[PDB]
Amino acid sequence: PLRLGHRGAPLKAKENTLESFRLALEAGLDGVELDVWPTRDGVFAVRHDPDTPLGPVFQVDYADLKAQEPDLPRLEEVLALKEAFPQAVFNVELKSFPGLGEEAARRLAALLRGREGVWVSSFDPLALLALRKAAPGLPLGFLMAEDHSALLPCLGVEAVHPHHALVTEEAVAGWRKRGLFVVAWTVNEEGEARRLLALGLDGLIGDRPEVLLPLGG
Amino acid sequence: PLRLGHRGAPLKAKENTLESFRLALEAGLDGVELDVWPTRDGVFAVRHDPDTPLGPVFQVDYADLKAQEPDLPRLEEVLALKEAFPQAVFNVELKSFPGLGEEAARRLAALLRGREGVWVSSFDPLALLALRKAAPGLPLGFLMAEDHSALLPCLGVEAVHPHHALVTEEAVAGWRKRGLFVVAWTVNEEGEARRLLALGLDGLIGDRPEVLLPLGG
Repeated sequence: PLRLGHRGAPLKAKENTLESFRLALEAGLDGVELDVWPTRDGVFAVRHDPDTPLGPVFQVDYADLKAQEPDLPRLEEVLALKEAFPQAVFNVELKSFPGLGEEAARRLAALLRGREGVWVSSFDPLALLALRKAAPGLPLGFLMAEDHSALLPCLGVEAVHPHHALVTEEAVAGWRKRGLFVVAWTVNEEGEARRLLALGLDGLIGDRPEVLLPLGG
Repeated sequence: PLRLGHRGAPLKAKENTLESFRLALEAGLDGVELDVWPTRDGVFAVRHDPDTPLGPVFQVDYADLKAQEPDLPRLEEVLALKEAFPQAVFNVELKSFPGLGEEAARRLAALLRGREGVWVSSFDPLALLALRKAAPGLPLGFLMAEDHSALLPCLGVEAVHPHHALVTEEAVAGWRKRGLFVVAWTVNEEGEARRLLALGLDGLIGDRPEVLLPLGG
């Protein structure tokens, strides 16, 4: 299964920073998950929190956020790591300012046109619908904090990204019936990691590379 | 078709206030639409904006919001108007702090248990799924700002509430095929109101009672 670094390797370097992503890949992980929010000027800032010292991300220009936060990456810079790690995959989680999700989705779709080794996930069903319409060939995943599997038949997604607590033998059987790729999060314990892999999951997103590395055989 | 006052009669009294709702009903409208956000202490405050002088609604207790905003109603007070207008219906729009929608939905479901003359609408598919699971007998509507009809087959809703700009003969034909109740918003012009009714819509939510009153024959 895919061993993915949550925001890179968050315990080795600050989460969602270029250094973190690089360290996660140097550790031997198959890829990384990264959080993005659109800035006022349409740049996808790589960070988890939508609130900044200058206000919400969508109300601030990237250059201003960068002056305030010098280590704040923009999406293209993280994806550029594929040059050093050609086999690495990137899971971009598009974070919606619900109601602003569709517009952000259309902007992200255009940016990722024809890009390989990347798939986008989101907790926002509306953003996923917009993404699929704007970029039919872009792989997508539906993030779920609670079991909202009922929406899967209406979403154009190749994967489901359930919180690990939602992963049970019966839930997995349901996702398999639909031929979905299952990636759990956020797995930082060996015990839980082995419970999930025993169920046949296709990927795990976690904060500790050491826990994920030995998984898969 | 149902003639519904958007936030009451917003041009006769301040929107989303008891006076506004009362005036809308006294004008002869069939019902009213009201916006609600959950407070820190689980009260459903009736107001459209989530930001207040004291911070976002979910981070402030109702009593504090009320001291700051004396005319701010709580859901039960608006629904209480059914005592004076026994035939009036109430469309409660549950506004989600996306990610907090499911919890708010479960709280609202419990509050509206067995209540008649009320249906809940929301732009949040996740909130609607939670509402339907928590209160199987509560009528629901899916609000759409963009055409997200693809989700209807996976939602447990009796109505679809499309922005009037999404209402076309073909879109309506699709909603009818699914036996859905169609309520458009926000209609404040006679021309648009008549275009929509000519398509056979079941309800209209608008800011002007005078425009809605003559509709239906």
